[PDB]
Amino acid sequence: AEKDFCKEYEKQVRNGRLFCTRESDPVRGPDGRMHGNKCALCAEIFKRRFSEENSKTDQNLGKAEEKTK
Repeated sequence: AEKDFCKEYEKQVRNGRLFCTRESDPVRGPDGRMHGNKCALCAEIFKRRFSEENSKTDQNLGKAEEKTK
């Protein structure tokens, strides 16, 4: 369950980003899952989720007020 691994990684998020933990088990994922580290997998979720959710899945939110308005 990477979601749970990245769930706890959410709690470790440093500087608005999630920093991989000493525990980095390789797995295949868009960015490589753990290729460079499990953080990449979790960050992969944030990149896709946050980009999609923050934009293209929430009416832009933030810009559709004075950018996309």
